Amino acid sequence: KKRPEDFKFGKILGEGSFSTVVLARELATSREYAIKILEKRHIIKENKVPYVTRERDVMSRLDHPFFVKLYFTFQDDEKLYFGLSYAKNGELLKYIRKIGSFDETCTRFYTAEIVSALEYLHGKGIIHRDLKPENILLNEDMHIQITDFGTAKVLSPESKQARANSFVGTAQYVSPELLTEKSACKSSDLWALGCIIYQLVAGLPPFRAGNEGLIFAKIIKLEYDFPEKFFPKARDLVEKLLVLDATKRLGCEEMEGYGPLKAHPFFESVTWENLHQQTPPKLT
Ligand SMILES: Nc1ncnc2c1ncn2[C@@H]1O[C@H](CO)[C@@H](O)[C@H]1O
Ligand SMILES: [Cl-]
Repeated sequence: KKRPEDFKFGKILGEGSFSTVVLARELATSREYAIKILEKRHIIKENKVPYVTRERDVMSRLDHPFFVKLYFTFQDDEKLYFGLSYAKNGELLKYIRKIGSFDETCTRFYTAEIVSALEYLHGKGIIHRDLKPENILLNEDMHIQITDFGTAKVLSPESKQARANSFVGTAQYVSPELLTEKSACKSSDLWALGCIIYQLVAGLPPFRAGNEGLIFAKIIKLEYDFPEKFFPKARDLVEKLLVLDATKRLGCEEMEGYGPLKAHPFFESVTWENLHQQTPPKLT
């Protein structure tokens, strides 16, 4: 069982409302980790214990190359520590902001990685519920590392559960069913995927406003438009994801899952096997 003194801490990598992520080196192994550190008094006082427990439980189930890995947890009297893989290149969002708009090859490659990751997650009966570029990190090789599982949901196989009732997410990416029916499903992540693909090409997500309520109003009306130049096959894909009826989104269980989604013409040139070993295209 590891202890804080087993590590040398370096720079702060980021701060959440209830956490601090610090780069660390484990002394006995020289391995680098991103350690997420939570102050127990704070999580207790602010009723965050279920989210911390959820993050550990969900991440403990994942072993796929496109996710941040949870290697260990420990605690001392004041803090809880999650030892995570270090995604050296940070948030996908950073690259969208700086470049403005990904070319078609880069859009296709990163979309394909996200699709592969969602296929794995949904095959385990897990809904992410907060998929967005800030939560898609990049490792040293520029492969994706999806993170932020405190708001994810393990659907129960015993009850063949399909819907989740907690109200979580981020306004720009939240699904219409969560807003109108008050539940999410695996397909809710496919709505977020559609928003992300749109954002990679257009530079901004499709439902956008300076107030969350204004965004909700547009989501539920499917009020969005495409910029005049938008890769046609990518537009077709987005139009097959941003569908109000969650049972009609390409990739969802009612549409027979990931096979038909991976068969979409936008992905004709993708080699799905060993995608995590392919050299990503350079982002320019
Ligand atoms: N495993 C990680 N590797 C690198 N940076 C991270 C990691 N986890 C979180 N962060 C950074 O810290 C912030 C707060 O969690 C994130 O938005 C991200 O920028
Ligand atoms: Cl930004």
